[PDB]
Amino acid sequence: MIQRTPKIHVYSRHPAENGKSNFLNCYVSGFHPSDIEVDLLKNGERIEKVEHSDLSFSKDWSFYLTYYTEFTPTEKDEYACRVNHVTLSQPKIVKWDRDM
Repeated sequence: MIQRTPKIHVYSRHPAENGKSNFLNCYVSGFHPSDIEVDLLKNGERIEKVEHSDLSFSKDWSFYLTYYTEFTPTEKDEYACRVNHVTLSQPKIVKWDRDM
């Protein structure tokens, strides 16, 4: 302890329009311990030049932060967020689904 599994939400900054630049965000929250590794993926390949907000902490939401990258969505390309953390037995991959 203390252990709490991350909760992962993947979203674009703006409603997505194919061919219009935007930001893909991966918001990871609710986790303990604070040590975490987060990648953003394009068709399964790691995107380089991903940034993230500073780690924050809430007494209610535990640790949280957001990883993000500029991107241009298309009909054809798959975007996802991959999270590694001590609570997870293997990396957890959450696909961006703009229709959620």
